[PDB]
Amino acid sequence: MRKIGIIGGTFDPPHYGHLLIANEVYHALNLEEVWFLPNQIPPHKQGRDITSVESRLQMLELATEAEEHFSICLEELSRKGPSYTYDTMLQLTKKYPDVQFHFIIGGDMVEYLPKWYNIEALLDLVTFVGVARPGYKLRTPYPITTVEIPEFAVSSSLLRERYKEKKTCKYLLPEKVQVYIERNGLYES
Amino acid sequence: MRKIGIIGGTFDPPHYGHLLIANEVYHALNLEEVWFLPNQIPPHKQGRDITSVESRLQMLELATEAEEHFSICLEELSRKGPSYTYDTMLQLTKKYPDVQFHFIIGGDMVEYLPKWYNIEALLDLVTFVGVARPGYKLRTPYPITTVEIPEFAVSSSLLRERYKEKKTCKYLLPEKVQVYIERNGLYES
Ligand SMILES: [Co+2]
Ligand SMILES: [Co+2]
Repeated sequence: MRKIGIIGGTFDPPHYGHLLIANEVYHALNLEEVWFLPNQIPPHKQGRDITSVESRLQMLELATEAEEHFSICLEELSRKGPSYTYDTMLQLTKKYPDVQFHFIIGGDMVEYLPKWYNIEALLDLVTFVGVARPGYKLRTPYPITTVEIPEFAVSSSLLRERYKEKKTCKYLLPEKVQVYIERNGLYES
Repeated sequence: MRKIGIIGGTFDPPHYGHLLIANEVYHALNLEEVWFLPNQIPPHKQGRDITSVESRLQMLELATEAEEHFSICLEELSRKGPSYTYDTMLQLTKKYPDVQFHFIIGGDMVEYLPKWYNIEALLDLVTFVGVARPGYKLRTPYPITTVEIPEFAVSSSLLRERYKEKKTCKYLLPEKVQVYIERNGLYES
Protein backbone atom coordinates (compact mmCIF):
# COMPACT_ATOMS: atom_id res chain seq x y z
CA MET A 1 0.00 0.00 0.00
CA ARG A 2 1.42 3.36 -1.07
CA LYS A 3 1.17 5.99 1.67
CA ILE A 4 0.03 9.38 0.37
CA GLY A 5 -0.94 12.28 2.62
CA ILE A 6 -3.80 14.63 1.73
CA ILE A 7 -4.05 18.21 2.97
CA GLY A 8 -7.27 20.06 2.22
CA GLY A 9 -7.99 23.77 2.31
CA THR A 10 -8.79 26.87 0.24
CA PHE A 11 -5.12 27.86 -0.19
CA ASP A 12 -6.42 31.39 -0.53
CA PRO A 13 -3.58 31.85 -0.12
CA PRO A 14 -1.27 28.89 0.63
CA HIS A 15 1.31 29.51 3.40
CA TYR A 16 4.16 28.03 5.46
CA GLY A 17 1.57 26.44 7.73
CA HIS A 18 0.61 24.24 4.72
CA LEU A 19 4.21 23.44 3.83
CA LEU A 20 5.33 22.94 7.41
CA ILE A 21 2.56 20.41 8.07
CA ALA A 22 3.13 18.59 4.77
CA ASN A 23 6.85 18.23 5.40
CA GLU A 24 6.46 17.16 9.01
CA VAL A 25 3.91 14.41 8.42
CA TYR A 26 5.66 13.38 5.19
CA HIS A 27 8.66 12.57 7.42
CA ALA A 28 7.00 11.43 10.64
CA LEU A 29 4.89 8.87 8.80
CA ASN A 30 7.25 8.05 5.89
CA LEU A 31 4.77 8.94 3.17
CA GLU A 32 5.31 8.75 -0.61
CA GLU A 33 3.92 12.19 -1.40
CA VAL A 34 1.55 14.72 0.08
CA TRP A 35 -1.24 16.13 -2.06
CA PHE A 36 -2.74 19.56 -1.60
CA LEU A 37 -6.47 19.33 -2.34
CA PRO A 38 -7.92 22.78 -3.08
CA ASN A 39 -11.59 23.24 -2.05
CA GLN A 40 -14.12 24.21 -4.73
CA ILE A 41 -15.65 27.67 -4.10
CA PRO A 42 -18.95 27.31 -2.19
CA PRO A 43 -22.22 28.55 -3.71
CA HIS A 44 -23.45 32.08 -2.74
CA LYS A 45 -20.11 32.21 -1.03
CA GLN A 46 -18.27 35.21 -2.32
CA GLY A 47 -20.12 35.22 -5.63
CA ARG A 48 -18.75 38.71 -4.99
CA ASP A 49 -15.14 39.95 -5.16
CA ILE A 50 -12.83 37.10 -4.29
CA THR A 51 -10.00 34.98 -5.63
CA SER A 52 -10.68 32.78 -8.65
CA VAL A 53 -9.70 29.12 -8.25
CA GLU A 54 -7.30 29.92 -11.09
CA SER A 55 -5.27 32.33 -8.90
CA ARG A 56 -5.31 29.92 -5.97
CA LEU A 57 -3.88 27.23 -8.25
CA GLN A 58 -1.08 29.57 -9.42
CA MET A 59 0.01 30.57 -5.89
CA LEU A 60 -0.26 26.90 -4.88
CA GLU A 61 1.94 26.03 -7.84
CA LEU A 62 4.46 28.75 -6.87
CA ALA A 63 4.53 27.35 -3.32
CA THR A 64 5.08 23.70 -4.18
CA GLU A 65 7.22 23.73 -7.35
CA ALA A 66 10.47 23.23 -5.40
CA GLU A 67 9.21 19.92 -3.95
CA GLU A 68 8.92 16.83 -6.13
CA HIS A 69 7.06 15.17 -3.28
CA PHE A 70 4.32 17.83 -3.02
CA SER A 71 1.69 17.93 -5.75
CA ILE A 72 -1.72 19.47 -6.39
CA CYS A 73 -4.95 17.42 -6.46
CA LEU A 74 -7.69 18.96 -8.61
CA GLU A 75 -10.21 16.33 -7.54
CA GLU A 76 -12.52 18.72 -5.64
CA LEU A 77 -12.19 21.33 -8.42
CA SER A 78 -13.33 18.70 -10.97
CA ARG A 79 -16.88 18.82 -9.69
CA LYS A 80 -19.12 21.75 -8.87
CA GLY A 81 -19.28 22.54 -5.14
CA PRO A 82 -19.79 22.33 -2.28
CA SER A 83 -17.22 19.60 -1.66
CA TYR A 84 -17.90 16.82 0.88
CA THR A 85 -14.64 15.11 1.92
CA TYR A 86 -16.38 11.74 1.99
CA ASP A 87 -17.51 11.89 -1.66
CA THR A 88 -14.09 13.21 -2.61
CA MET A 89 -12.19 10.46 -0.83
CA LEU A 90 -14.59 7.90 -2.30
CA GLN A 91 -13.42 8.84 -5.80
CA LEU A 92 -9.69 9.02 -5.07
CA THR A 93 -10.23 5.68 -3.45
CA LYS A 94 -11.50 4.14 -6.70
CA LYS A 95 -8.96 5.88 -8.94
CA TYR A 96 -6.08 4.84 -6.67
CA PRO A 97 -6.88 1.44 -5.06
CA ASP A 98 -3.20 0.85 -4.24
CA VAL A 99 -3.05 3.86 -1.93
CA GLN A 100 -3.64 4.21 1.79
CA PHE A 101 -4.61 7.89 2.05
CA HIS A 102 -3.76 9.93 5.13
CA PHE A 103 -6.08 12.92 5.57
CA ILE A 104 -4.17 15.50 7.62
CA ILE A 105 -5.91 18.06 9.83
CA GLY A 106 -4.77 20.84 12.13
CA GLY A 107 -4.98 20.20 15.86
CA ASP A 108 -8.02 22.43 16.22
CA MET A 109 -10.29 20.92 13.57
CA VAL A 110 -10.27 17.71 15.59
CA GLU A 111 -13.07 18.85 17.91
CA TYR A 112 -15.29 19.48 14.90
CA LEU A 113 -14.95 16.11 13.15
CA PRO A 114 -18.37 15.02 14.53
CA LYS A 115 -20.00 17.68 12.34
CA TRP A 116 -18.29 16.36 9.18
CA TYR A 117 -20.63 14.56 6.81
CA ASN A 118 -20.44 10.77 6.95
CA ILE A 119 -17.40 10.79 9.26
CA GLU A 120 -17.88 7.20 10.31
CA ALA A 121 -17.83 5.90 6.72
CA LEU A 122 -15.07 8.33 5.83
CA LEU A 123 -12.88 6.86 8.59
CA ASP A 124 -13.13 3.53 6.72
CA LEU A 125 -11.85 5.00 3.46
CA VAL A 126 -8.91 6.98 4.88
CA THR A 127 -6.76 7.22 7.96
CA PHE A 128 -6.97 10.56 9.78
CA VAL A 129 -3.78 12.26 10.95
CA GLY A 130 -4.09 14.97 13.58
CA VAL A 131 -1.28 17.48 14.00
CA ALA A 132 -0.43 18.69 17.52
CA ARG A 133 2.25 20.65 19.33
CA PRO A 134 4.82 18.80 21.51
CA GLY A 135 3.15 17.26 24.54
CA TYR A 136 -0.38 18.48 23.75
CA LYS A 137 -2.72 15.53 23.28
CA LEU A 138 -5.62 15.39 20.81
CA ARG A 139 -8.89 14.17 22.26
CA THR A 140 -11.60 12.64 20.07
CA PRO A 141 -13.63 9.41 20.04
CA TYR A 142 -12.58 8.73 16.45
CA PRO A 143 -9.39 6.82 15.75
CA ILE A 144 -6.75 9.36 14.77
CA THR A 145 -3.00 9.25 14.42
CA THR A 146 -1.22 12.07 16.21
CA VAL A 147 2.04 13.58 14.99
CA GLU A 148 3.82 16.08 17.27
CA ILE A 149 4.67 19.17 15.29
CA PRO A 150 6.26 22.54 15.92
CA GLU A 151 2.94 23.99 14.77
CA PHE A 152 2.71 27.32 12.97
CA ALA A 153 -0.62 29.04 13.82
CA VAL A 154 -0.97 30.95 10.51
CA SER A 155 -4.09 30.60 8.30
CA SER A 156 -5.39 31.82 4.93
CA SER A 157 -8.11 33.94 6.57
CA LEU A 158 -5.61 35.67 8.84
CA LEU A 159 -3.51 36.30 5.72
CA ARG A 160 -6.45 37.68 3.73
CA GLU A 161 -7.38 40.06 6.56
CA ARG A 162 -3.83 41.19 6.78
CA TYR A 163 -3.42 41.96 3.13
CA LYS A 164 -6.45 44.21 3.21
CA GLU A 165 -5.59 45.89 6.52
CA LYS A 166 -2.18 46.46 4.90
CA LYS A 167 -0.46 44.58 7.74
CA THR A 168 2.77 42.60 7.81
CA CYS A 169 3.04 39.19 6.17
CA LYS A 170 6.73 38.58 6.79
CA TYR A 171 7.72 34.95 7.40
CA LEU A 172 4.05 33.97 6.95
CA LEU A 173 4.01 32.58 3.40
CA PRO A 174 6.49 31.99 0.54
CA GLU A 175 8.06 35.12 -1.00
CA LYS A 176 7.24 33.94 -4.54
CA VAL A 177 3.58 33.77 -3.48
CA GLN A 178 3.77 37.23 -1.92
CA VAL A 179 5.12 38.65 -5.18
CA TYR A 180 2.25 36.97 -7.01
CA ILE A 181 -0.27 38.54 -4.62
CA GLU A 182 1.10 42.07 -5.06
CA ARG A 183 1.64 41.88 -8.85
CA ASN A 184 -2.04 41.02 -9.18
CA GLY A 185 -3.32 43.00 -6.23
CA LEU A 186 -5.28 40.15 -4.65
CA TYR A 187 -7.00 40.88 -1.29
CA GLU A 188 -4.72 43.92 -0.84
CA SER A 189 -5.19 47.26 -2.55
CA MET B 1 9.80 57.39 25.44
CA ARG B 2 11.26 55.21 22.70
CA LYS B 3 9.85 51.71 23.11
CA ILE B 4 12.21 48.79 22.52
CA GLY B 5 11.50 45.07 22.49
CA ILE B 6 13.68 42.41 24.12
CA ILE B 7 13.75 38.68 23.41
CA GLY B 8 16.08 36.56 25.51
CA GLY B 9 17.32 33.04 24.93
CA THR B 10 20.09 30.64 24.08
CA PHE B 11 19.63 31.16 20.33
CA ASP B 12 21.30 27.76 20.25
CA PRO B 13 20.30 27.86 17.48
CA PRO B 14 18.32 31.02 16.58
CA HIS B 15 15.21 30.10 14.60
CA TYR B 16 12.13 31.36 12.79
CA GLY B 17 10.36 31.19 16.13
CA HIS B 18 12.42 34.21 17.21
CA LEU B 19 12.17 36.27 14.01
CA LEU B 20 8.40 35.87 13.68
CA ILE B 21 7.93 36.93 17.30
CA ALA B 22 10.12 40.03 16.90
CA ASN B 23 8.49 41.05 13.65
CA GLU B 24 4.99 40.39 15.01
CA VAL B 25 5.47 42.47 18.17
CA TYR B 26 7.64 45.05 16.39
CA HIS B 27 4.52 45.79 14.29
CA ALA B 28 1.80 45.23 16.91
CA LEU B 29 3.22 47.62 19.55
CA ASN B 30 4.98 49.93 17.09
CA LEU B 31 8.45 49.40 18.56
CA GLU B 32 11.33 51.00 16.70
CA GLU B 33 13.71 48.14 17.48
CA VAL B 34 13.74 44.64 18.85
CA TRP B 35 16.82 43.39 20.69
CA PHE B 36 18.02 39.80 20.75
CA LEU B 37 19.65 39.21 24.13
CA PRO B 38 21.65 35.97 24.21
CA ASN B 39 22.11 34.21 27.54
CA GLN B 40 25.48 33.08 28.89
CA ILE B 41 25.59 29.27 29.06
CA PRO B 42 27.82 27.86 31.88
CA PRO B 43 30.00 24.73 31.47
CA HIS B 44 28.07 21.57 32.40
CA LYS B 45 30.19 19.98 35.16
CA GLN B 46 29.13 16.40 34.40
CA GLY B 47 30.59 17.47 31.06
CA ARG B 48 28.42 18.27 28.06
CA ASP B 49 29.70 19.67 24.77
CA ILE B 50 27.93 22.96 24.15
CA THR B 51 28.26 25.55 21.40
CA SER B 52 30.80 28.33 21.84
CA VAL B 53 29.43 31.81 22.42
CA GLU B 54 31.45 32.58 19.32
CA SER B 55 29.48 30.47 16.85
CA ARG B 56 26.13 31.15 18.49
CA LEU B 57 26.83 34.86 18.04
CA GLN B 58 27.59 34.26 14.40
CA MET B 59 24.33 32.32 13.98
CA LEU B 60 22.52 35.12 15.67
CA GLU B 61 24.22 37.59 13.36
CA LEU B 62 23.34 35.51 10.30
CA ALA B 63 19.61 35.43 11.13
CA THR B 64 19.61 39.12 12.16
CA GLU B 65 21.58 40.70 9.25
CA ALA B 66 18.91 41.65 6.72
CA GLU B 67 16.75 43.37 9.35
CA GLU B 68 17.63 46.95 10.22
CA HIS B 69 15.15 46.79 13.11
CA PHE B 70 16.81 43.69 14.65
CA SER B 71 19.98 43.97 16.75
CA ILE B 72 22.01 41.97 19.22
CA CYS B 73 22.29 43.11 22.83
CA LEU B 74 25.42 41.76 24.48
CA GLU B 75 24.58 42.68 28.08
CA GLU B 76 24.34 39.10 29.42
CA LEU B 77 27.37 37.89 27.47
CA SER B 78 29.38 40.67 29.15
CA ARG B 79 29.14 39.19 32.65
CA LYS B 80 30.82 36.02 33.86
CA GLY B 81 28.12 33.43 34.33
CA PRO B 82 24.37 33.66 33.58
CA SER B 83 22.46 36.53 35.11
CA TYR B 84 18.84 37.08 36.12
CA THR B 85 16.53 39.07 33.90
CA TYR B 86 16.10 41.54 36.78
CA ASP B 87 19.81 42.34 37.03
CA THR B 88 20.14 42.67 33.25
CA MET B 89 17.22 45.10 33.09
CA LEU B 90 18.50 47.09 36.05
CA GLN B 91 21.60 47.67 33.92
CA LEU B 92 19.73 48.32 30.68
CA THR B 93 17.37 50.72 32.45
CA LYS B 94 20.20 52.80 33.97
CA LYS B 95 22.17 52.62 30.69
CA TYR B 96 19.19 53.76 28.57
CA PRO B 97 16.79 55.66 30.91
CA ASP B 98 15.11 57.13 27.83
CA VAL B 99 13.80 53.73 26.73
CA GLN B 100 10.83 51.71 27.94
CA PHE B 101 11.71 48.09 27.29
CA HIS B 102 9.14 45.45 26.47
CA PHE B 103 10.31 41.99 27.56
CA ILE B 104 8.69 39.60 25.11
CA ILE B 105 7.78 36.08 26.22
CA GLY B 106 5.79 33.08 24.98
CA GLY B 107 2.24 32.89 26.27
CA ASP B 108 2.99 29.47 27.75
CA MET B 109 5.83 31.02 29.83
CA VAL B 110 3.37 33.47 31.44
CA GLU B 111 2.15 31.22 34.23
CA TYR B 112 5.67 30.72 35.54
CA LEU B 113 6.10 34.48 36.11
CA PRO B 114 5.48 34.44 39.89
CA LYS B 115 8.62 32.32 40.32
CA TRP B 116 10.86 34.83 38.56
CA TYR B 117 13.72 36.34 40.51
CA ASN B 118 12.63 39.79 41.74
CA ILE B 119 9.63 39.85 39.43
CA GLU B 120 7.92 42.47 41.59
CA ALA B 121 10.79 44.87 41.01
CA LEU B 122 11.13 43.75 37.40
CA LEU B 123 7.51 44.65 36.63
CA ASP B 124 8.45 48.29 37.33
CA LEU B 125 11.54 48.29 35.18
CA VAL B 126 10.11 46.74 32.06
CA THR B 127 6.79 45.97 30.38
CA PHE B 128 5.97 42.32 29.76
CA VAL B 129 4.55 41.22 26.45
CA GLY B 130 2.94 37.81 26.19
CA VAL B 131 2.62 36.22 22.76
CA ALA B 132 -0.21 33.82 22.00
CA ARG B 133 -2.42 32.25 19.33
CA PRO B 134 -5.54 34.31 18.44
CA GLY B 135 -8.44 33.94 20.87
CA TYR B 136 -6.37 32.39 23.68
CA LYS B 137 -6.39 34.41 26.93
CA LEU B 138 -3.36 34.91 29.16
CA ARG B 139 -4.35 34.05 32.72
CA THR B 140 -1.95 35.78 35.12
CA PRO B 141 -2.01 38.07 38.19
CA TYR B 142 0.35 40.51 36.47
CA PRO B 143 -0.36 43.48 34.13
CA ILE B 144 0.85 41.94 30.87
CA THR B 145 0.35 43.25 27.37
CA THR B 146 -0.90 40.45 25.17
CA VAL B 147 -0.34 40.25 21.43
CA GLU B 148 -2.08 37.73 19.16
CA ILE B 149 0.36 36.05 16.83
CA PRO B 150 0.40 33.11 14.43
CA GLU B 151 2.69 31.38 16.93
CA PHE B 152 5.49 29.15 15.56
CA ALA B 153 5.96 26.48 18.22
CA VAL B 154 9.57 25.81 17.27
CA SER B 155 12.32 25.81 19.94
CA SER B 156 16.12 25.74 20.00
CA SER B 157 16.11 22.49 21.96
CA LEU B 158 13.72 20.84 19.54
CA LEU B 159 16.17 21.86 16.85
CA ARG B 160 19.37 20.59 18.51
CA GLU B 161 17.42 17.34 18.72
CA ARG B 162 16.41 17.15 15.04
CA TYR B 163 20.04 17.69 13.97
CA LYS B 164 21.33 14.95 16.22
CA GLU B 165 18.80 12.31 15.24
CA LYS B 166 19.13 13.57 11.68
CA LYS B 167 15.47 14.57 11.48
CA THR B 168 14.15 17.20 9.07
CA CYS B 169 14.63 20.91 9.82
CA LYS B 170 12.90 22.47 6.77
CA TYR B 171 11.15 25.86 7.34
CA LEU B 172 12.23 25.71 11.01
CA LEU B 173 15.18 28.08 10.82
CA PRO B 174 16.88 30.39 8.29
CA GLU B 175 18.91 29.12 5.32
CA LYS B 176 22.20 30.83 6.27
CA VAL B 177 21.95 29.50 9.80
CA GLN B 178 21.54 25.92 8.55
CA VAL B 179 24.53 26.42 6.22
CA TYR B 180 26.68 27.49 9.17
CA ILE B 181 25.37 24.58 11.27
CA GLU B 182 26.06 21.96 8.57
CA ARG B 183 29.65 23.17 8.05
CA ASN B 184 30.96 23.47 11.59
CA GLY B 185 28.91 20.39 12.46
CA LEU B 186 27.21 22.12 15.38
CA TYR B 187 24.87 19.38 16.58
CA GLU B 188 26.09 16.41 14.51
CA SER B 189 29.71 16.43 13.26
CO1 LIG C 1 6.65 46.51 8.08
CO1 LIG D 1 13.75 14.76 4.07
